[PDB]
Amino acid sequence: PVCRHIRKGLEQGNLKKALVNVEWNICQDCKTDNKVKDKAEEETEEKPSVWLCLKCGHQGCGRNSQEQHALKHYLTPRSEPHCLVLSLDNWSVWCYVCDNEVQYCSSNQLGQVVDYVRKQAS
Ligand SMILES: [Zn+2]
Ligand SMILES: [Zn+2]
Ligand SMILES: [Zn+2]
Repeated sequence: PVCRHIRKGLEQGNLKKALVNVEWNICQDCKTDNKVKDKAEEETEEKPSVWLCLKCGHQGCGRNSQEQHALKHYLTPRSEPHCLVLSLDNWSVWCYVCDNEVQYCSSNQLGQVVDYVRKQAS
């Protein structure tokens, strides 16, 4: 019928707090990578896909990046799955644990939040 990992991958409460002064379309995990000096290699001026964890508001870069930090975040061993990311590109949802693209509606929390987060980033 739908994905049932909604709550498992979407946590509205911590979303609100994350998106407050969050950076939009900016994989924060790129920025928080103090290891390197660049975190944005101006010579290439990259703009990868940006997937936002619907679970915590962690913004990562998807497949179109070298790091694919969004997936690293999924592959991160943790108690909650955080397996829901929405694309700031096509506004799709990806559920890593479903391993497909998720669809939602107006009564579905995922849709509600995507709508909300879209209002955030808008
Ligand atoms: Zn990144
Ligand atoms: Zn997360
Ligand atoms: Zn799912």
